[PDB]
Amino acid sequence: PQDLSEALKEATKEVHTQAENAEFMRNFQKGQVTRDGFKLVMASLYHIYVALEEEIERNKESPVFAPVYFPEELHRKAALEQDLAFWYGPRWQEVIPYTPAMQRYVKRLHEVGRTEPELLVAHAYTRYLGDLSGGQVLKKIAQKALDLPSSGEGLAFFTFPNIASATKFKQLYRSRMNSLEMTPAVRQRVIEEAKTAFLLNIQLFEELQELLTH
Ligand code: HEM
Repeated sequence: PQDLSEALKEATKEVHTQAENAEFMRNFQKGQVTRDGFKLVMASLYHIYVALEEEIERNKESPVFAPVYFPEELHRKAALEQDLAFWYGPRWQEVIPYTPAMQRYVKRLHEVGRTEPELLVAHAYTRYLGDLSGGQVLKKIAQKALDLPSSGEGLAFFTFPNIASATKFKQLYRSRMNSLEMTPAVRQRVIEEAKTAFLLNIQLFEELQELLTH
C-alpha cells in the first residue's frame, strides 16, 4: 500500500512464513527447545539488542528516526542483562556465546546504523513489533514449556512493562512509521531491509539448530 507499515507487513510476508517453518521455530513452539537452546536465544537477543540500541541511540535526534523513537516503551537491553545473569550467572558477560550468525546480524546493524541510518527503522519494526507480538503467547510456551526454579527471574525480556497494551502501542508505532519522510528510493530500500532483517533471523535459527544437533 502507501502506508509504510502495511508495505512492510505485505512484503516480508513470505520470508516471515519461512521462519514459521524453520526447523528451530517449530521445536521452539512444539515446546521442546533445550535449556541450552533457550539460553542461546537469549544470548542472541542480547547481542542483537545491544547493536540495535547503540545505533538507535546514535540516530535518535535524526529526522529519519526521531518519530519512531520510544526509549522507555521499547528498550530491551536492561531486560536481557537481567535475564542473562539468571541464565548464565554473575559472569554471564564473559561466558555467553557469540557465533558467526549473531555477529552477521550485529554487523548489518552497525552498518545500517553508521552508513544507512535511514534503514534503521526496518530493524526496529522487525525486532520490536514482532517481539512485542510474541512476548505473550511465547512467554507461556517458554516458562511453562521450560522451567524455572521458583525464580521470579529469567523471563523479563518477554514483558514490556512500560507498555500497558501491545495493541495500543503497535497502532501508535505504525502511525508514527507512516509519517516518516522518505524518498521513494529509500522507501524501497527500507522495505528490502525488512526482508534482510527477517533473513538474518532465519540464518540465525539455522545456525542454532546446527549447534543443537549432531
Ligand atoms: C515460526 C515462527 C514465527 C511465528 C509462528 C510467528 C507468529 C506471528 C504471528 C501469529 C503474528 C501476528 C501478529 C499478532 O499475533 O498480532 C506475528 C507478527 C509479527 N512477526 Fe512473527 N512469527 C514467527 C517468526 C517471526 C520472526 C523470526 C520475525 C522477525 C525476527 C517475525 C516478525 C514479526 C513482526 C514484525 C510481526 C508484527 C509486525 C507488524 O504488525 O507488521 N516473526 N508473528
